[PDB]
This record gives sequence, structure tokens and C-alpha cells, in this order.
Amino acid sequence: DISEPPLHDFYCSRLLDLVFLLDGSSRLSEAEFEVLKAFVVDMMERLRISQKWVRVAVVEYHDGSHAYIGLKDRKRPSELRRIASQVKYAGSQVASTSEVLKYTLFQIFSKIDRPEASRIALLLMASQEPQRMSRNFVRYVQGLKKKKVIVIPVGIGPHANLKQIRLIEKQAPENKAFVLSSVDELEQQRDEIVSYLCDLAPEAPPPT
Repeated sequence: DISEPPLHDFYCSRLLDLVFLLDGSSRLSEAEFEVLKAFVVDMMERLRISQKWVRVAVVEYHDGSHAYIGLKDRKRPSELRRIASQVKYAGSQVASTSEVLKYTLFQIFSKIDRPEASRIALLLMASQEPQRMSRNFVRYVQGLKKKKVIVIPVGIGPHANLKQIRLIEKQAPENKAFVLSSVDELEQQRDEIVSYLCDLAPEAPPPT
């Protein structure tokens, strides 16, 4: 048995597949990226991570996607959390949201092996990709919408692609956006994001 107790009282114990998508561009500095990663880690601590409960995936995106954690990774919650805090600061000139939403659609939820859990993609955005890479953007968002993958856009700062954030929101009612001024505000909103997100997932049927 490779699992461990909750570190906290506030904890999400529902059937959920949660994907954390981290902006890897230079819009976030090394120090700010560390705050992003720490936000990801404390979100994780308040999750009952397990193949039968909450599964997590962590993808840092830039030109392409660098996935550090996959949903099926059978590792203990603590190791997963460590991998997340060790995520490498890329500082790219380009962090493509289209290309990372494409990865979630065709690579993470290619086909639903867990139709009993809600699918949620937490898009942490600090920038805007060049217009030329945004051609299929709405298509990828409509694609995840059909597979019932909820995209919760978290805009961080002035450079965040608010136009895309607004497009995501209107594709489906649950795609709630969280616009923040900087990574320093993440902590102040964390519990509210986990509650919203947890509340969306199905509860496990009464232990029988």
C-alpha cells in the first residue's frame, strides 16, 4: 500500500482527475515561478490523491509541453508533490495555451479510462501566445468541452491572455475564470479554487 494520510483538515475527497497547466514563459520570473509551483503544491496537499480518489497531472508549458506528472502515475502523494516543486523554470519566450490545451485533449484525456471522475484542467496563464499559434484555440476548448473537461483559466498579471480567458469562460458555464494581479494573490484564492473545483466532482458512493 503506497498511500498516506491527509496533511490537512481542508481536503478534497471526490472522484476527480485534475490537470495543473503551468505557464513556462518569461512573463513569470524564476522567483515568481517558484510561487506558482508552491501554489500547485498546496493545492495538492488539500487533495486526497489516489487512483480511486483524486488523480493529478502536472504540465509545464512553453513552445510544447513538458509533463512531469501523469494521471496514472502510481506514486505516493508526497513524491508527486516533490516532483511538482522541483519543476524546472523554463522562462520561454513563448508559452502556448493552444498547444497545451491540445495536449490535454489529445494526450491526457485521449480516451476516458475513468468516466466516473470529473476532469478539470487548471490553466495557469501569465502570458499570451503569438496570434499565429492561436488558430485552433477555440476548437481545442470546444473539444475538451465535449469530453466534459472543465477548463478553469487562472489569469495571473497584466500579460495574461484575457481574450482567451474570456473565450474559455463562454464555451461552458463551469469554465469559471479566476483573474489575479500576480502570483502573490494565488494563496488568497487557493481555498476558493479548490472548493469550486471539488464541489464539481462526483462523491464516492457510500462505503458498502
